[PDB]
Amino acid sequence: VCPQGKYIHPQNNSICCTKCHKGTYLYNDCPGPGQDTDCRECESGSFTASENHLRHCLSCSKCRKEMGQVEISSCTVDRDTVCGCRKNQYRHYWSENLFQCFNCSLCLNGTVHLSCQEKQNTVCTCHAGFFLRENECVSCSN
Amino acid sequence: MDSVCPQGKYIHPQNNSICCTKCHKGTYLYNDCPGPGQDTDCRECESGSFTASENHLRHCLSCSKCRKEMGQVEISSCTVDRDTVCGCRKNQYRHYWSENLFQCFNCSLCLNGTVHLSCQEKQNTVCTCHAGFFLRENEC
Ligand SMILES: *c1cc(-c2cc3c(cc4n3C(=S)N(CCCN3CCOCC3)C4=O)s2)cc([N+](=O)[O-])c1
Repeated sequence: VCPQGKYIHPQNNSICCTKCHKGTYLYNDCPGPGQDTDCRECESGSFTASENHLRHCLSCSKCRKEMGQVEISSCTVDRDTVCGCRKNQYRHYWSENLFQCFNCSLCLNGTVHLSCQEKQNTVCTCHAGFFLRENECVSCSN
Repeated sequence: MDSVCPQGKYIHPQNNSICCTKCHKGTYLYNDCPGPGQDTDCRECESGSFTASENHLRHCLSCSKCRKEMGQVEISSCTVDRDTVCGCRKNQYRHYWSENLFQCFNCSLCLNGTVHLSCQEKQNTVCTCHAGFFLRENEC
């Protein structure tokens, strides 16, 4: 079929044009072998992520800010925005692909194991033989 | 805009206002492009070879070899538009000794107590001591 990186001409299923590039749409399909495809760039704010032959770019998506989000590199012809987590809170994907930043919990009096990190909250184990509970250090059933 | 050629094109080595589309990933520069309305010529990459992405690039890069010098296996084929990817066998956890060097290290059969965090591709198990001391550094 069209080898790597070429697609099938709709009009004539015997001609294979280059696929566009990230960032650009197809303004029109290349006229016959040998010929370039008209890839005109994305009107900001929009993108396409990849090889494609798309008649339009996909708009920028803003962050689902209900989840205490902030994006942290902007949407820009290849890149849809990346949102990620606000000044050292943590990225709880629930379920992906929504997620929220909960706040980073410092331990509820235990000894720090893992420090707070983009996939996981700080991780605790505890002071003075308390019964261990995620963050919390709760003595026992009480 | 602030640019030279636009998005998707390189400038010709020669006519410094020919621009040409870039070779796709999977494919190299067979020869640069004649003039502004014919495609650049891109041939597939040879087997056991691949290339980034947007290349105006003379050669493919050769595949990669997984380092058994750190407990790896190719977890997926190297094929033209993606490298050989490797990893640790199921399940060791993987330790990026500098993001680029990385090791295979085993999961813990729950050491010191019982299983908290199951262990996986990135990271080890985390357990908790059935004998509550209080993490001095790394023991109980
Ligand atoms: C896909 C494609 C690539 C790339 C290949 C190269 C990159 C940077 C350089 N290469 C090569 S092959 N190369 C040759 C050095 C040229 N010099 C000769 C002596 O005089 C000075 C110039 C580079 O400089 S990127 C890479 C990847 N990848 O993801 O790394 C994938």
